[PDB]
Amino acid sequence: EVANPEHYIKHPLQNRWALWFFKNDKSKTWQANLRLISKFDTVEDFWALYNHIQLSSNLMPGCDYSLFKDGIEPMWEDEKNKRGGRWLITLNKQQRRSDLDRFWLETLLCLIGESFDDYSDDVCGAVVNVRAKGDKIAIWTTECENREAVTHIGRVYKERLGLPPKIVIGYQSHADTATKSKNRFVV
Ligand SMILES: Nc1nc2c(c(=O)[nH]1)[n+](CCOc1ccc(Cl)cc1)cn2[C@@H]1O[C@H](COP(=O)(O)O)[C@@H](O)[C@H]1O
Repeated sequence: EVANPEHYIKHPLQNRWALWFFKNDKSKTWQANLRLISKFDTVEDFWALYNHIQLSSNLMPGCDYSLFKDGIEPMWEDEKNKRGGRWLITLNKQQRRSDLDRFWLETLLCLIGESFDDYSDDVCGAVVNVRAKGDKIAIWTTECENREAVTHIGRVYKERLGLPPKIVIGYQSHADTATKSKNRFVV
């Protein structure tokens, strides 16, 4: 005697996600600048958020977005990131105009739609940095010594983003980033 779910239920996502924002303030500690915007666990709710926030290309330089699974904080020191690393896409000044927004939207959809299939549990999140010197986008994974997981994710990422074979992307452990400056893997 009941209604048909398809007609009126929001479409759940595999995971709940947290969207964070960062504004540089020089007088403050790094960690103090990282504020949580909101969380969502449906398709409908993702788009309400995406649709009401500024596109990455219109942020002041020194601002960032990040999307992490609920319960994983967007920093190396989190339990689920500390042994991890990221696949880094360094864009140039010209690509802010032509790729920044589409690569980030693509990255958002890779996360929420679990595009990494059997390895979607190694994915922690992603970070788009808006920077005068070059914009960066990266996907964070949980364990940098899981060769098969890491490289699979890289290969799917590169392909979902449409990057040609001649553009090489690197994977670096957060441990190295935190204490040096070195690619563990390329793709
Ligand atoms: N303790 C500590 N510090 C960090 C961390 C960290 O995870 N844990 N992250 C990495 C996380 O970034 C985020 C930025 C914006 C958001 Cl929405 C979420 C994460 C950067 N930092 C600090 O930023 C500096 C410049 O960073 P980058 O050139 O990479 O921008 C970096 O050298 C370091 O001092």
